[PDB]
Amino acid sequence: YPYPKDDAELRRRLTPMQYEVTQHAATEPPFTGEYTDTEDAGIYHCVVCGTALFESGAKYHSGCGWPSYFKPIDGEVIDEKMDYTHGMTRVEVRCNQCGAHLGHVFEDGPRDKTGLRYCINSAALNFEAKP
Amino acid sequence: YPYPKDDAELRRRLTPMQYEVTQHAATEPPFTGEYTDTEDAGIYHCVVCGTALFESGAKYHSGCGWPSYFKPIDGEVIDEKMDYTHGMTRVEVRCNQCGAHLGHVFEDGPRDKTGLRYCINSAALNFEAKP
Ligand SMILES: [Zn+2]
Ligand SMILES: [Zn+2]
Repeated sequence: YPYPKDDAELRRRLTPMQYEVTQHAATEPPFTGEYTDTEDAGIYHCVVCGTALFESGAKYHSGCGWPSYFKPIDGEVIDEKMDYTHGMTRVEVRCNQCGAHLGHVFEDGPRDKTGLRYCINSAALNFEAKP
Repeated sequence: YPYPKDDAELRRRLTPMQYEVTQHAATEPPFTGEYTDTEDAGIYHCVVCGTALFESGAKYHSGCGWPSYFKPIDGEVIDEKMDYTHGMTRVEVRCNQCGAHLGHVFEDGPRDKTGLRYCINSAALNFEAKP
């Protein structure tokens, strides 16, 4: 990952939730994240490295309990990796710039669009409003 | 449970984490809770109903990532229920007065005491200092 890892800096700058989610692949509980129901126009950036990851225009109502997007801003900003943790097989999504754990992607997204549900922890993101 | 249920009031008074943990059996991520490492003398109360649940004297450093106690204040204050969720069989611990989800109890606690680890979400509790 291009963005250099500096653990000391992250621990100083990130909240415990942000750090655990992004660095230890923790999962914020459903219906507790800041951006779960956000509908404002803008861009969701990696909380770690600031790379733009998701646009408000791709955010949709999934009812799953986390921010949910049907596509990232482009095919380059996300890295996918199989995840066999927690007695499940899933596809983890990471920031391709810095490697931050973001969430998971599922094949139960909008059938009228991409069919994909990018299920992202709020604590992995920071929102830049664009009114 | 005797303590009368008002979801609307809870939604207003509790933070989303406290609400989802106690009412929907969410689990705070490990290493994110406020009280995980707390050593101060005092009493941990149910965040929902205020019942005294655990004493600082029964709190110990388990290293598991959540507040851990080897016994509650007395046996009467906790209800236990088998929990078959999340692909595991565990013993849920609830507040006996209001039914709040608190956490789980495991049999890997200090053998020089109860041998039990009551593993409790910080977000289910509110600490009262008795210094
Ligand atoms: Zn990043
Ligand atoms: Zn209670």
